[PDB]
Amino acid sequence: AEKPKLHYFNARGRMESTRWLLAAAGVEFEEKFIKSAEDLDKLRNDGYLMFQQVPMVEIDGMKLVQTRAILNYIASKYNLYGKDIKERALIDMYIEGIADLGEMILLLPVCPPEEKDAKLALIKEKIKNRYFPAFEKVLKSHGQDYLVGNKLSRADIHLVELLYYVEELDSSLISSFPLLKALKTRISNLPTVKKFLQPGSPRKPPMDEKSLEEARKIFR
Amino acid sequence: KPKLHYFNARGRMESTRWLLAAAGVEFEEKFIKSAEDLDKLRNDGYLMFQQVPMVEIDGMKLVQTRAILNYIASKYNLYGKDIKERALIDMYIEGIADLGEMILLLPVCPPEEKDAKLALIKEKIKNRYFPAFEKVLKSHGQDYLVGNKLSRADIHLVELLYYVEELDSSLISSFPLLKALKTRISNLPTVKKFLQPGSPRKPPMDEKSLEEARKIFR
Ligand SMILES: N[C@@H](CCC(=O)N[C@@H](CS[C@H](CC=O)c1ccccc1)C(=O)NCC(=O)O)C(=O)O
Ligand SMILES: N[C@@H](CCC(=O)N[C@@H](CS[C@H](CC=O)c1ccccc1)C(=O)NCC(=O)O)C(=O)O
Repeated sequence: AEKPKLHYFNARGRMESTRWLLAAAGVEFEEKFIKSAEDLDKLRNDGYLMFQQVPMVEIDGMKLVQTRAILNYIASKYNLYGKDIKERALIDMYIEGIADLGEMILLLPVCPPEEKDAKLALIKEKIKNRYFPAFEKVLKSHGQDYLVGNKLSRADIHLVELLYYVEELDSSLISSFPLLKALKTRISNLPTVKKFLQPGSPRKPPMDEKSLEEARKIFR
Repeated sequence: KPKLHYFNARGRMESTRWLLAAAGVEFEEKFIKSAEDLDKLRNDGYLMFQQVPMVEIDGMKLVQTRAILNYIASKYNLYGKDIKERALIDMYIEGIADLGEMILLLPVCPPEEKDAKLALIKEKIKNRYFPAFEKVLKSHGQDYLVGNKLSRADIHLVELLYYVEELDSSLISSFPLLKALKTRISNLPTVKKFLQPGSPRKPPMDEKSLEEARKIFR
């Protein structure tokens, strides 16, 4: 059979959460890197992109576009999306808050430097007073190793990935949240995630301007 | 019965109203009128992220639009029949939500950006989103987007067609199969009742309602 093909460019961007999720499932995948605006145009003209956008993922006979369609399919296929509809609602509620915070962080580099540290200061405030207490409260509520159902789920994977990006932005932001610290350690120590965290994995670095201008030339 | 917590406007709650109505589910709305009433919900712990939309359903206090919709869609069997059908649906509705998001945020755009944003919305409507969804319908020829059966993808898409009509009734004119889907879904019994006067369906957001919103969300 065929292992899934990730079509993006060589950066975190909107593909990284899927890299984390497939790796944590222990699924091997290939990446076909888009290197120019002409590579993007070839995927368009070939009819591979429903909305002429990437992320695109070739899996199980489909060409899935949209971040949330790809992740939902992968999370369901590998039993990381809860056991029932109610657990799914909890998972979805949790991960969509994570998506909201992950979005602000993702779009820090290509905001006008006129507003960067105004935006960054509000990202930091929402972390300390809104998102980090919300999840710490969830972990305190049940005292189990995983956010939902006492079983590893996509919520745990998505949250811990964001914990890493929060650490990159301000390492002190986690310090008053002991249960988030512990989750971060336990999840990072799962053999699949620990491999993915070790060098030479498909995990991607933070975006420098070198790759920000590459993304500028590919997406115009 | 489900209890919808939002303010008296479309906002991020309308697509839930549409989806519940199409599934023939009666609901109550608890309208927020002040920032005071929003803080009542927050301090009472009802909002996980201190935000609405929030829906009381089946014992839970679900915030996040997509958590609400995904749960209602599965409960009332509008999420397809397997995860490959849910993946087609998800790919479709996320395109819809991308365009819907642009339209939802037009009135709150900075006034100097509004001419450009509206032009862009129309360009993507005409060249990206409507051709994408017409090609789906032309590809299998069926009356519904997925599985030859009604699903949330049809409901979300038709809802968005009404917002495109309000913005520019010419935009759908070159897309015959979208037109026919709009009328077919409009004439489904539960949807036809929702579209009629006096339903919970909300109007476009005028000036008064928009500054009601800013006061509530400080
Ligand atoms: N809802 C969808 C959205 C899909 C989407 O916006 N894809 C984009 C590339 S990501 C972006 C590009 C940089 O400027 C970036 C890359 C790095 C950092 C920040 C942003 C794209 O393909 N743009 C082409 C076009 O819109 O025509 C989904 O979640 O999948
Ligand atoms: N990801 C989440 C987001 C939830 C979300 O952003 N809720 C907001 C109200 S909607 C917005 C408010 C107007 O300024 C509006 C309403 C009408 C028109 C345009 C914008 C809220 O509660 N804001 C309080 C706060 O953030 O402190 C979800 O999709 O569910």
